[PDB]
Amino acid sequence: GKEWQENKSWNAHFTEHKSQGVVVLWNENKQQGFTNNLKRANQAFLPASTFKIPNSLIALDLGVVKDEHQVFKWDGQTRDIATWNRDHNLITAMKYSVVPVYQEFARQIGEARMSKMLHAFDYGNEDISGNVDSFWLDGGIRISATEQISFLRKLYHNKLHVSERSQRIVKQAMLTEANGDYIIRAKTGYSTRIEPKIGWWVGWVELDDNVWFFAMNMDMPTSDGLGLAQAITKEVLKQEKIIP
Amino acid sequence: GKEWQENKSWNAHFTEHKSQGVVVLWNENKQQGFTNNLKRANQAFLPASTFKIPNSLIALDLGVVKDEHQVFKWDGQTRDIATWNRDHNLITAMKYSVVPVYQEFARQIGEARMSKMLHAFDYGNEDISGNVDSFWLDGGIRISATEQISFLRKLYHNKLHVSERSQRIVKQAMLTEANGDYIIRAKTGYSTRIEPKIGWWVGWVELDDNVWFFAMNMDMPTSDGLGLAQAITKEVLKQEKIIP
Ligand SMILES: [Br-]
Ligand SMILES: [Br-]
Repeated sequence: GKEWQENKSWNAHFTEHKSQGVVVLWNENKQQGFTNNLKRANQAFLPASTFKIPNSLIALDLGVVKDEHQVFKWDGQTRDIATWNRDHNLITAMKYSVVPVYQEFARQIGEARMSKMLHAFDYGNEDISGNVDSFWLDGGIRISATEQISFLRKLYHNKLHVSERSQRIVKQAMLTEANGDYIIRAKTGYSTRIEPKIGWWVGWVELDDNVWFFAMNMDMPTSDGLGLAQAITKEVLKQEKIIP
Repeated sequence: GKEWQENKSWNAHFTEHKSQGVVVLWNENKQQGFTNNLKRANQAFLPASTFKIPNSLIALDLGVVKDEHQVFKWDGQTRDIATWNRDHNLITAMKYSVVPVYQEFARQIGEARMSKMLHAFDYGNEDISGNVDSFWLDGGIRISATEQISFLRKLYHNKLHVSERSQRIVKQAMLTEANGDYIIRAKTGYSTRIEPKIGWWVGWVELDDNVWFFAMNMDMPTSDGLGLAQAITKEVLKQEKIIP
């Protein structure tokens, strides 16, 4: 069959949740892509907290993060997300999307190494313009759903230009769901500082005999629907019989 | 601060399921152990498929298994477990407890290296007497629930005398269940070749801020009740408020 196939029926899952957006799927065995919107699949947005994936990789590879157990002490500044107001390691910082910990990583990485690593990763537009500690939230960096899939496929295969160890640790930190039928490794992101306000969910589904990569973004008028990126993606995964 | 405490109230979970056995828990932060039966906690049994944990480690460290993607082709001999009659990698061989794949690993490891590795691991009675490809089913090797916990704690901390990489890959292969509340890395086993017939479940529960190691075995006259090992462990984890 064709390399990319458009399936507009997935739009019903967006419409149900009063949104619009794109889901991109990649069948690794068959080397075939599926999307409800070919053009939005290639439209580039701020990555927001999906940037915690490359940020983690670079921080581990440079020794800014020694391992997934190293504690990053709360700076003692009360923020609006309760789970951020405590000590974190890489596992909990990824799980609760703890921006302050990743802002500290970014400052220690520095502009020069951050720029060189994103170039080596071929990551989105590779543009870190703005604050070294906020550019993925309100700076110049842009990435499309298809570019997220290209990056994730390299991570899955340990083909990024960082140690095998760095890639294994980040894939561990990405763990979201597992049962006897499937494993999901993924990262949410909510781009709310600059229009258009969007939610991301990017990662993959590990089956016994295949991997399905996914990258989705949706218009997100308010953070009321934080759970929606996952709920919409799962409706598409269920329709395509990837998960029960 | 007491090291080992007996909690016979867990026996209600065994009685409810018309069963007998032992659950051993270890609170990693507090360095405290809990069990419904101090004597049975320290009684040694054949490890059966719980042996796939050290077997995997040794196979990876010696290069018998290159990585978790390497395919082990079905030998084309029809066996009575449908999931065994197909190709496997380390992930699926662990998940479906595919004995024939691990018997082939054991043959390539050989007696001398298997013996040396189990001594280095301080694994159970370290006795491989019998056939190098079946000793964990009907040879000399024996391990207690408390000995399972001692071995698993070393694996968790990457303290076994094999590469960090080997230990990370086996911990990935052990992934059983994950959600927003906990991660379970574990391995089942069913010892049938010598009395008493027992089911095992050994591993750990990863929380945000703690790890609970567990090792349980139960009398298992038929494979009808294999699912009880997990159900009983979870009733104990719930009673102790480790998981919802
Ligand atoms: Br590694
Ligand atoms: Br994992």
